[PDB]
Amino acid sequence: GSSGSSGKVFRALYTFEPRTPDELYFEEGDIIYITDMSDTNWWKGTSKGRTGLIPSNYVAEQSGPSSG
Repeated sequence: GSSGSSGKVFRALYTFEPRTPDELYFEEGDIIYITDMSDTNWWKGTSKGRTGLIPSNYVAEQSGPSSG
C-alpha cells in the first residue's frame, strides 16, 4: 500500500507573484508541500496541481495548536 506521509505543509501568508516560469504562483491561504529545502532562499514544492519554486518569505511553517 502506502504508509508514512512525508513533506512539510506551508501556508501562503499572502499572494505571491512569480517572475520566473519555474516559480509557483499561489494565493493568500494556499496549502503548499515543501519537500525540498536545499535552498533556504528558494524552495521547491507543490500546491495547486503544480510543482515549482516558492519563496521562503511569503510562506511559513504552518503553526496553530487549536483545541476547540
